[PDB]
Amino acid sequence: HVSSVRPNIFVGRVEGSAVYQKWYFEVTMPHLRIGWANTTGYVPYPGGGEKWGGNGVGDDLYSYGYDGAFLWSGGAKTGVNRTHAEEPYIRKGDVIGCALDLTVPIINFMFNGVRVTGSFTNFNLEGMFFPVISCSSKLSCRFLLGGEHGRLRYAAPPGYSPLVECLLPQQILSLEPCFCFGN
Ligand code: NA
Repeated sequence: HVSSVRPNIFVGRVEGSAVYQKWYFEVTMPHLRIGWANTTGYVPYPGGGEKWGGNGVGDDLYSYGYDGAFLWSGGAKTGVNRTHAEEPYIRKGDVIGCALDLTVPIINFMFNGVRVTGSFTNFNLEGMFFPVISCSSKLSCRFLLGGEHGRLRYAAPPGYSPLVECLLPQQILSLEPCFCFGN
């Protein structure tokens, strides 16, 4: 009953770049986790090609999730302060903010425009990061990427870009050296 979705959006670290290294998106509306997954979590598949090594965001070593009450990575959960005392920790109308600063690196979360006290730091930067929701049946959640792809309810943090700006052109020489493809 638990599925994961991502848009076809991948961001990655450019050594020493001061532009488009910080990304923000929101999610709005049983299991529900939101965050970022890194493509290092993909593993070889017998026939050939690769499959995702985990079930949902936060269950493998290379994804980083938040369910309203806990931070998740590598299948471990870390309690944070919460807006609802009991499950469901994320309710209809609530809006989850999710932020990735590749220069630190650090991943932060927000609940209804309030910063979550808890973050992911010092994580692997090889490969690329994509936004992800892991949801059970009977839940319908939407990525808010900015622009006409889902209006953000909150201002992106200072220095951060909505993911819809992945559609803007950048010069190739300014996008290297990068770590998106595995050293
Ligand atoms: Na890249």
